[PDB]
Amino acid sequence: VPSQKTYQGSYGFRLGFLHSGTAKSVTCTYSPALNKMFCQLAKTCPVQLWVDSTPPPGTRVRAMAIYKQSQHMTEVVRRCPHHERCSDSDGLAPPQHLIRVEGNLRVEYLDDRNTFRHSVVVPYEPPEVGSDCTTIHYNYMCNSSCMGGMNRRPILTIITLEDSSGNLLGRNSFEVRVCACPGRDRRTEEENL
Amino acid sequence: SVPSQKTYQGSYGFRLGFLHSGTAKSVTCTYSPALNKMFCQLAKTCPVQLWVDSTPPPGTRVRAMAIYKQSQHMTEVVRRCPHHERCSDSDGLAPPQHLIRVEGNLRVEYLDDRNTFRHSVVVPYEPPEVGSDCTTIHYNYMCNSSCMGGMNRRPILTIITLEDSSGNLLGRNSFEVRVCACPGRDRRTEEENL
Ligand SMILES: O=C(O)/C=C1\SC(=O)NC1=O
Ligand SMILES: [Zn+2]
Ligand SMILES: [Zn+2]
Repeated sequence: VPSQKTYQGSYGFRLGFLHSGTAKSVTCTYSPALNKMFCQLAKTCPVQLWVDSTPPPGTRVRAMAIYKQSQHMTEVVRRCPHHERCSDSDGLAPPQHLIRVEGNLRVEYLDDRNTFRHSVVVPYEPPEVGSDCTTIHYNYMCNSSCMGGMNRRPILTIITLEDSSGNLLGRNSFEVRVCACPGRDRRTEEENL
Repeated sequence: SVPSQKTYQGSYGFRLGFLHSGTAKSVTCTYSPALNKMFCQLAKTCPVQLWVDSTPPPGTRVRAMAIYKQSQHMTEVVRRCPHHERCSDSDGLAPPQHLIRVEGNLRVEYLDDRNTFRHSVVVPYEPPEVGSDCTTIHYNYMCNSSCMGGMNRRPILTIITLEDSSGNLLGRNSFEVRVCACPGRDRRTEEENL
């Protein structure tokens, strides 16, 4: 099982999210209380990288999904047979991969040769001049409710900062529900608190 | 074997809807929300609504299949009685043995499962028509619930499955059906017992 241990490391690495609220219109919304992203199938999911100091040249940013529950943790998170077969290809992402990056031609996809785990990795870019974080646009290409895939099992996304050799510089994670109405679903889930 | 009747809204938030038709003597098809049961007349239009949270892709298909509701009858294939099988009511498309037809759709496809021998009818999924928030399929039930040598008063379920162009299951819903002479009266009577 991949480690989900939070690690700010030398560069003070943590994640940020847009403060989007729970209006019906929202495409993507993050719950601080639940540490949970609510997002729509194949829609922009902004994830912010915050550092106290610039990581070195060739630093990379990897995203990987795991099942949150102990009893499912060893099962590779992948798209359902249906979504794997859909003609929704961007010409870059493998059809089995849940997590894509949109708007980055330097994106790289891995099928791990030992663990069979899927991940997507981009070069780390510092913030645009006058900005305090780096934004990556993730797309989740299966719904949480898909039979043959996640089938309502909650997942975590693990974001790792690595050097050009793959050495760990930093790690953070958040729960993800891919759903039709993130706004309503977030508000409903926070009601139970 | 027995086809699954387990409700599955799945990726597209798939639910069934029915017209709020009431129980006047003139109604040909009326649904009881309390019983989740359709009452309809032999060979008459039965609107079944498909509700989705998101539009399934092109090539999506919608399948209807009848199974007996009671455990002791579940393994028996639901088919028309000898009399109705021999009625000259053919539309050129539906096999004469099939209980469930679709009317007004030249893209309708009928299956005799080579392994289970189960009957099903499938149509292309189309997005909701103008003035509607759902997709309506017009089903016809071609044998009465009371028919001796067929269902013979045994209650049936219709299972509606949403599948992609490759036959992957996207969603499943079901409802009980009674095919009868006076659906309105029979709905009132069966709701009285609540
Ligand atoms: O046409 C026939 O000879 C038999 C049929 S047609 C129909 O709907 N009901 C009947 O008893
Ligand atoms: Zn899926
Ligand atoms: Zn009959």
